[PDB]
Amino acid sequence: EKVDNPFEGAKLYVNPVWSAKAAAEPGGSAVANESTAVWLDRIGAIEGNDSPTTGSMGLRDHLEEAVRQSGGDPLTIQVVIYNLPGRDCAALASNGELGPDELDRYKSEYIDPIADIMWDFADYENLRIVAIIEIDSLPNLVTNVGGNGGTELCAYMKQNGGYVNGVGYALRKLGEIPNVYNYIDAAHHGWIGWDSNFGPSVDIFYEAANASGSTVDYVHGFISNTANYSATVEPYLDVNGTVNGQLIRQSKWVDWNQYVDELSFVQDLRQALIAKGFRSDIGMLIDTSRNGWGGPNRPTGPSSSTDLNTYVDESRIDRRIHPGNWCNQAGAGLGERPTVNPAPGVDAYVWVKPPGESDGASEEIPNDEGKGFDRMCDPTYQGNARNGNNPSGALPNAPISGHWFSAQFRELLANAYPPL
Ligand SMILES: OC[C@H]1O[C@@H](O[C@H]2[C@H](O)[C@@H](O)[C@H](O[C@H]3[C@H](O)[C@@H](O)[C@H](O[C@H]4[C@H](O)[C@@H](O)[C@H](O[C@H]5[C@H](O)[C@@H](O)[C@H](O[C@H]6[C@H](O)[C@@H](O)[C@H](O)O[C@@H]6CO)O[C@@H]5CO)O[C@@H]4CO)O[C@@H]3CO)O[C@@H]2CO)[C@H](O)[C@@H](O)[C@@H]1O
Ligand SMILES: [Ca+2]
Ligand SMILES: [Ca+2]
Repeated sequence: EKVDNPFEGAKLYVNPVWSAKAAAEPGGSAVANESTAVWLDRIGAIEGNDSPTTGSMGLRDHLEEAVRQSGGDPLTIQVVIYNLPGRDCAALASNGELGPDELDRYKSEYIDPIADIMWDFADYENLRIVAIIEIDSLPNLVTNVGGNGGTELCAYMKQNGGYVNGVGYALRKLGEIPNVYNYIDAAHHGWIGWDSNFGPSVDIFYEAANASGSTVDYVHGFISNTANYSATVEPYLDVNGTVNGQLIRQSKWVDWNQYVDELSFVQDLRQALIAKGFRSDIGMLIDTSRNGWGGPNRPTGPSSSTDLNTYVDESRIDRRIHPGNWCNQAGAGLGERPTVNPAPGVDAYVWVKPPGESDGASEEIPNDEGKGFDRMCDPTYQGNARNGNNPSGALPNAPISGHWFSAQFRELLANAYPPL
């Protein structure tokens, strides 16, 4: 009885807090009326906490605003559920208020108040809430537990079941509300595109969707590339091709990944999830907030080089040093503006990460948000095993994640693709 695609035939929520930050930058008004997801990055964000990350508006404030913006017609707001115990277990920049042993608090003091507020808007027949479920959680239990590269925190979150159970709890509590549409976070191709990562991620997604009373029927779909930078389509790169006595997969960039872009990845992931037992009508989202890679450095066509790494590096639109470079990526532009059913199996390209909000601080900054200094956000960081021991490629002088980052917004705007 819920629509096949919550984005189809609907106005899109404009977040007034984000809108005002965007319009305040030079040329910012050009994107100020784009739709961006509202993040519930802590318990305080539910009622409203007057914070750097979420301003003065609580959830009810946003949902009342969304109803106002709607004109009684279908309107879709995206709400990010992002507060698991031991949140961000393989990193530090977005560790949260709830520790690894605090599932009970997540349930009763985070999910339960959110579900209560959303139940109050269930009598608004034309309000559609897209709930985006726990970014950067379940794939950590596949890729960051094995010890050789992993973390003890992620290993613990696997053994105590906090991620799996927290997600399943959110899926049922929110999924049983008549106008709520759950999309599970599905990393991106640069994380789980590999043979050793792909199937085991499908497995854990399925595990989580059957935890805490949930079934696959509470899952409307999946989102990739949330708060990341991976190309939607790599027009001049074919992951299975050659140059010229060597495989594209042998390049430093591809590095034996099965995918070079998000689209081919979500399309394959969609088929595998269905075969695993997810509903056949599931739709994928791709977060295109920051994956445009436009401006004067965007390749105009395939390279003429017959050197493997040179062909790849000159042909690729994702201009990062390594696909594991996730923080405040230098040279990134705004991607495709939110669009309905842009491709087979894709419900929408969406702006979930709000452009201009930081991925993390480039130095130690004292905070009350539970966030530590993550060296992947330090421009001078020479890296580790997860990123091929490469420079971070992070932008200098970045503030705490979620805080406004003027330099990043300006660059993103300048490098928008397609051009504004
Ligand atoms: O403004 C709104 C709110 O923002 C919140 O902050 C966000 C923030 O914006 C965001 O940046 C962040 O999310 C990131 C995570 O913190 C981070 O840990 C994560 O890193 C991933 C990375 O995406 C991925 O590329 C990497 O892939 C690894 C993989 O694990 C590994 O298995 C694979 O191994 C293969 C080798 O590469 C290969 O050599 C060998 O042959 O095969 C191996 C396979 O067997 O290698 C790849 C490397 O490419 O994994 C890491 C994790 O380990 O990325 C996230 C972004 O995608 O945090 C927040 C949420 O996203 C604020 O907190 C909030 O206040 C605001 O409201
Ligand atoms: Ca659908
Ligand atoms: Ca190096």
